This record gives sequence, structure tokens and C-alpha cells, in this order.
Amino acid sequence: LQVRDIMVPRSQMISIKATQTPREFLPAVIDAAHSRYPVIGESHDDVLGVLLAKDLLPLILKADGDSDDVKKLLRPATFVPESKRLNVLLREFRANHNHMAIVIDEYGGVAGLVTIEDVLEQI
Amino acid sequence: ADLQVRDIMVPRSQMISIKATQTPREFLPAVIDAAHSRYPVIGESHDDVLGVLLAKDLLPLILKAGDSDVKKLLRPATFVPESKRLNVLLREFRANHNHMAIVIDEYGGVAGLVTIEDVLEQIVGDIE
Ligand SMILES: Nc1ncnc2c1ncn2[C@@H]1O[C@H](COP(=O)(O)O)[C@@H](O)[C@H]1O
Ligand SMILES: Nc1ncnc2c1ncn2[C@@H]1O[C@H](COP(=O)(O)O)[C@@H](O)[C@H]1O
Repeated sequence: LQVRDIMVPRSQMISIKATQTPREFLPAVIDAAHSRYPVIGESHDDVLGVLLAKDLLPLILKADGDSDDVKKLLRPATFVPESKRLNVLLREFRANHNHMAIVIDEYGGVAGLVTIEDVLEQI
Repeated sequence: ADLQVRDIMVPRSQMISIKATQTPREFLPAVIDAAHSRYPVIGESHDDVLGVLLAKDLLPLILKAGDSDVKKLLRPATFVPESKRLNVLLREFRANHNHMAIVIDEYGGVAGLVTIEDVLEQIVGDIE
């Protein structure tokens, strides 16, 4: 199997727009209750990095944390091609201690996202 | 290799936990530093696990007035014995979609904690 077969497709990704402050994005984030979210720029094809929910914790004890710039909290996205084999990806997740990869198509567009939990249900 | 939970667990003395009497103002510094997704919450001692706190459940405090009692956020813990085999543990993580279990010794005390990531660390191959 390949990543493209088991990915969360681009339309179904819950993403955070990089222009939004926590005041604006947190309601949808809290509703979705995911651990990690792609952060986008101009479009769903413009993935800037990934936001970990737990990385928002420092904002609780700030004066004005609800107005912070999310770009500063970003981790780089791990990118994989659509054709990446699942057995290879699983070994990569172990080596790099990550949970999420952003899937890019043959044109560099964003196909979707894929997680370690999803890989385990398929191989 | 008949691998068991005790072979891969984070032992009790190395667990980062939160005391159920602590406010977020009190526990957040330790929680932020440790940077885990999930924390056992303890009552009277490290053996008295009340449940688990998910870091992501603290997000509403960014917007709310609150940082001065954790118990309302508590999720039930999943408990497993030290002797459970890893193949069985993996099936349970997959069946219940949980990531963490609290490991219990033969006396009912807390031996440590164990995660799905710890299982995969043990069983998945190196990059070839
Ligand atoms: N940001 C996201 N958008 C859409 N689906 C996601 C996202 N993060 C995780 N998932 C899916 O939800 C599952 C559980 O992840 P989580 O909710 O973070 O525990 C994953 O295995 C993916 O299928
Ligand atoms: N509360 C905790 N205390 C100590 N170690 C932990 C805790 N949570 C997770 N771990 C360990 O850290 C690894 C990564 O989990 P996390 O930091 O939550 O992404 C796990 O696989 C465990 O080895």
C-alpha cells in the first residue's frame, strides 16, 4: 500500500490559517480535538508547518496569549510523496518520533495528511 | 521474544505526573517543560492514580478567565499489568484507540506507564 491509499484527503484536513490568532482559531481547534494541525498560508496547498496542541500551553500564563502569532509556534511539517510505501513510512515515523506527515502530489501540491495511527490500521 | 510491558515501560520514578490538588498555575511549568501529551494525575501518592490529563484539554484556559482544580478535566486511565505481553497490549491500543496505559504491579501499586509509541519503538524495524 501507498500513503495516497490511506491518507486523510486534503478537503478533510482540519487546518489552522497562519493569519489567525488563538482567539480566532481556538474554538475550531478545541472542537476538533486533534493533537496536531497543519498550518496553512494562502491555501490548503500552502502548508507552512504543523501546530501541536500542547505547544499552545505557554499561552495560558501570558498576558495577551490570545493574540499571539501562530507562525512562531510552528514545527516543520514532515513531507512525504503520495507514492511512499507504508512499511517505509512506519519505519520513518519510528526513527523520527513523529506522528503526522503531509502528503504532497507529483506537482508539489498537498494531497492530504497521514498519521502513524492510520498506518497501523492498514499494515 | 515474549516481550512484556515491564520491558518497555517508563518506570514510576520517571513518570511526570500532576497532583490533583494543584492548580494549572501551579502545575503548568512542569507540564510545559516535560512537553508530553498526557499526564497521570495522582491523589495521595504516586500509587493513587485518579485518571489522566490530556494537555490538549487545557486549551480553553487560553481564552477563559481558571488557572487557579484539575479534576473536571480528568479522563479515566487504562490500567495494564507489568506482565502483559506486548502483542496483546498493541491489540488493546488498537481496539480502544488509546495511547497510554498505567502499569500496575502484582500488589496493585503503580509500576510505571507505557505508550503506543514505546511499543512501536520496540517492534518496528530500523530504516533500511
Ligand atoms: N488535523 C487533522 N485533520 C484531520 N484529521 C486528523 C488531523 N489530525 C489527526 N487526524 C486524524 O484523526 C486521527 C486521530 O488523531 P488525533 O485526533 O490527533 O488523536 C488520526 O489518525 C487521523 O486520521
Ligand atoms: N507523563 C509522562 N511521563 C513520563 N514519560 C512520558 C509521559 N508521557 C509520555 N512519556 C514518554 O515520552 C514518549 C513520547 O510521548 P509524548 O511526549 O507524549 O509525545 C512516550 O512514548 C513515553 O516514552
